Amino acid sequence: RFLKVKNWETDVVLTDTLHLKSTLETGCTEHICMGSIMLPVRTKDQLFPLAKEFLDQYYSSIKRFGSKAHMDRLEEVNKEIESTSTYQLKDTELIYGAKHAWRNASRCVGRIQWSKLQVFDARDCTTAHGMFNYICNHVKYATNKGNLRSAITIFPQRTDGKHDFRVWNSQLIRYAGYKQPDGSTLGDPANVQFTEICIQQGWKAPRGRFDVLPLLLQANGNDPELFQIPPELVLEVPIRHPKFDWFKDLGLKWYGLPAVSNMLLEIGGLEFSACPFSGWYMGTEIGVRDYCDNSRYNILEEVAKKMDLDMRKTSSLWKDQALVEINIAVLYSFQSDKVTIVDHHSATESFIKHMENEYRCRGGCPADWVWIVPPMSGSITPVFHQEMLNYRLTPSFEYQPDPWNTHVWKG
Amino acid sequence: RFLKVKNWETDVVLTDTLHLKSTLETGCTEHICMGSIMLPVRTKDQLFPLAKEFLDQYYSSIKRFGSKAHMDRLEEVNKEIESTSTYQLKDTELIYGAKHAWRNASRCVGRIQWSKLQVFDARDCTTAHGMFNYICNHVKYATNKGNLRSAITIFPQRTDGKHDFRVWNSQLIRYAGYKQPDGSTLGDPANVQFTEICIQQGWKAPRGRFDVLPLLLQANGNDPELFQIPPELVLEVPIRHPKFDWFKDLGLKWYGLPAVSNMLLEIGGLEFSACPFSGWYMGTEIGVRDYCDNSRYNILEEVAKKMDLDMRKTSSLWKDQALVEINIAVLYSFQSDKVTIVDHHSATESFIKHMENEYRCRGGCPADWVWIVPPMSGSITPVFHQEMLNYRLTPSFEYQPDPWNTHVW
Ligand code: HEM
Ligand code: HEM
Ligand SMILES: Cc1cc(N)nc2cc(-c3ccc(CN)cc3)ccc12
Ligand SMILES: Cc1cc(N)nc2cc(-c3ccc(CN)cc3)ccc12
Ligand SMILES: C[C@H](O)[C@H](O)[C@H]1CNc2nc(N)[nH]c(=O)c2N1
Ligand SMILES: C[C@H](O)[C@H](O)[C@H]1CNc2nc(N)[nH]c(=O)c2N1
Ligand SMILES: [Zn+2]
Repeated sequence: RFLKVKNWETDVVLTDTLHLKSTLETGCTEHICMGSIMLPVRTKDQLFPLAKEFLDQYYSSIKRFGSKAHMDRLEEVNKEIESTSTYQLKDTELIYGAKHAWRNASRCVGRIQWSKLQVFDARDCTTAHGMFNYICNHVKYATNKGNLRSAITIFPQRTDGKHDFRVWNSQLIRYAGYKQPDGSTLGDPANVQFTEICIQQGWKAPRGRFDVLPLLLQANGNDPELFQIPPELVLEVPIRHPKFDWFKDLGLKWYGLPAVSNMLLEIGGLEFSACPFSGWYMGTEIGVRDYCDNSRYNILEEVAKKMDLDMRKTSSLWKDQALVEINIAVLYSFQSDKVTIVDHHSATESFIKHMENEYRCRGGCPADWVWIVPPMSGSITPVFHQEMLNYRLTPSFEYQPDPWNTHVWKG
Repeated sequence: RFLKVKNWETDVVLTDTLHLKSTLETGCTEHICMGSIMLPVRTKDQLFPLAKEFLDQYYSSIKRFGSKAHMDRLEEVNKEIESTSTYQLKDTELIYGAKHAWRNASRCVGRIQWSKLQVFDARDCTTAHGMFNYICNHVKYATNKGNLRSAITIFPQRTDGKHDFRVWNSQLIRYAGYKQPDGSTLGDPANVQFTEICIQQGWKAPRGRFDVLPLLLQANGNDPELFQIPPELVLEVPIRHPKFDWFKDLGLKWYGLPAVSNMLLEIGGLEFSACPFSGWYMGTEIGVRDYCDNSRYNILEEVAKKMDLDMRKTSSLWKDQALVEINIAVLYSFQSDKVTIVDHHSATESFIKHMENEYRCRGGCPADWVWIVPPMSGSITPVFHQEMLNYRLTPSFEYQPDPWNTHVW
């Protein structure tokens, strides 16, 4: 079976055959679409078919399918599974797996860059202190004095689910959030629950609006431990506006390195529960969502006030006007400080080129429209008019439950 | 299988049971989601269960499920179908069916108004001249001197596919589009082929930027006919900006009445191929899409120029800045001229409330996130953070082929 997608701005029609290689499920059925739903101990029984499928893909990509090297590897992995109940990936396989997990990430608009991923092998790690060291080196490498470089650090795979490696932070660098007695929130409302866990684990909180959170790191199923990232490793950018001199007086800043640390990397049935990865920001992530979401810093009001906008009726679009200015400031600040950032126009344009390239050389590109279209100015970016097919390929990044909900405490 | 939807800005959770009523299909499977795809002659057999399903929901809605009246009507339609190979809706059923087709339109953000629909029964129409008359009356009623009122006009149902009633226009009111020898396009580019069909069918084009297109009306399957809508029925709004005086110099205006005329209304298995319906605009439909789409009026660059913005790099967000000002102007203009319009903030907020209402009194609300979220400022509107379930309920509005691709001329 063949499937078609149309760009309605350009009438370009592309043909998807890659969706045939899809195994996992979407959540949708013939009678319902769950396209906008945010989120819709493995045995040797089901593991070798997963391993075989991966190795078949791996050896196809290196043009050695059916070779002796391929057949021996399959033999080797098989024996290791019946004997040890799991198996170990070779370095080459790990690197391939991590890159393709990104390549397959249907919600990621930045995938033109997928083949340029620095992979750090941390599978020899054994303790939280070792985790801290590996993560510090990731941050230094990735940050590169403002010239950001994509990277991922991969900690040991799950075994019996009782000895998981986890990074308890949702991102390596994030600001604290504090609920005040009067109901107000200081800092980042998104991080209030995590901030509280940290504080309980012994963190002494500065209680400011932009405090970098400590790392809470769990090795081999043990209780997590607290570590402070050296401040010299945490690159930050003061937010100012190119025409509005009062904007700096809002006292806003943000960190340069987006590094998500709570997802799970699946490769050939193996599960890597600690695998922090990082790239660079698209401006709207900070300027639209981080700053202007009602449930975050929510600075629309103060910015609209200082612009002296008609905030009485919404049909004055004061909200819309402030939003643009805030996003102008974020991009201006990052560029002025020579910290890698990309605007949503550039990024979406790149994605369309990526996607077309992928349809031609790969037979498709799974893509989640709901997530790919930017949170402002949707239809003046070229992905808005682009039809997309969403399906799940492996290797993949998956969601996993927050560890504090599942962890068995040692004491 | 009793599904939940969460709002991530408020933690409000709603439970959907209405989806289990759904009949038709979405285009998705467990292995693929087609949620962003734009577009994914009935026998005696298929007709009677369809009629039964409809009459069942109708008599439940008036709390007379399992009544003599119910069973009698059921038997009456049953006999008429066996006999005539089709059937006719009672007036009350027709009004119910039309209101619920709107109610079920998962892509429509304006559905909080769904039960205040004025239904004009035009099933006695026989000619294009008659169609023109019914359509002029619709337009005048809907427009109401700027105080817009929702309305639908329903022409005779399909019979054998050879006697279809069709409005060939996509909307009752739309501006012409002409391609220049120079290369570009004057007027509305989306309407370039239709503007040509009209001329190709006999229209005399003034070749302006805002020429109201003629109606092309097809009755009983005959060749369609051109009719000019009386200009005093076409309410238009001159577009000016509340702070930029040079804005008027652009020479922009739009029409007040959005009236879509190329869809198909399905009730109880019956197919109404001509059923123009109208409401009032959400501001972004004109200012974001109509004015700023690249394959439309595409005036973004011209506007930014006049604002002296830095158009050298995309990261100046000059497009975004212009986009907002244009949309401020559209709203300002309509509001100034007392022509009904709604901004995307109030409309999306209205929709969340409608959702709340539907989950409470009905058990759910089919909704297509990809279309409900406005084309600008998405995440600062409350629908962005609202999970939605999309499924197809009947009665419904459906797409149908363009007539010129079908009509045996
Ligand atoms: C290099 C520049 C990159 C840019 C500009 C970028 C941009 C984005 C954006 C804007 C999102 C939506 C997230 C949100 O709105 O909160 C996203 C999602 C995502 N990104 Fe990328 N990204 C980049 C690199 C990477 C890398 C290096 C990886 C992994 C190695 C990655 C993996 C993902 C995944 C898995 C998602 C989906 C998250 C989910 O399913 O919820 N990205 N990206
Ligand atoms: C009264 C004010 C109304 C408002 C503000 C409104 C708003 C909207 C908007 C913004 C769209 C998206 C269309 C686009 O982006 O091109 C839409 C779609 C739609 N509207 Fe409404 N609408 C209104 C009334 C109505 C009425 C009266 C009907 C029918 C009786 C209707 C039926 C539909 C349908 C069927 C679609 C989508 C068709 C599809 O592709 O499935 N609307 N509406
Ligand atoms: C590597 C990378 C770069 C970037 N600019 N944004 C990301 C954003 C995410 C991301 C962030 C948040 C969420 C859920 N709110 C889902 C995915 C993950 C990775 C990213
Ligand atoms: C009645 C009404 C009012 C309004 N403001 N917009 C509409 C927009 C539509 C519409 C327009 C186009 C399409 C297909 N692109 C689907 C639906 C239909 C009816 C509308
Ligand atoms: C390809 C994509 O589905 C297409 O551009 C859709 C997306 N969302 C939309 N949403 C609305 N409201 N109206 C539209 O015309 C579209 N177009
Ligand atoms: C409910 C809805 O799916 C949710 O708000 C999504 C919508 N699209 C998104 N798109 C991106 N890029 N990031 C997000 O966090 C979200 N949130
Ligand atoms: Zn779907």
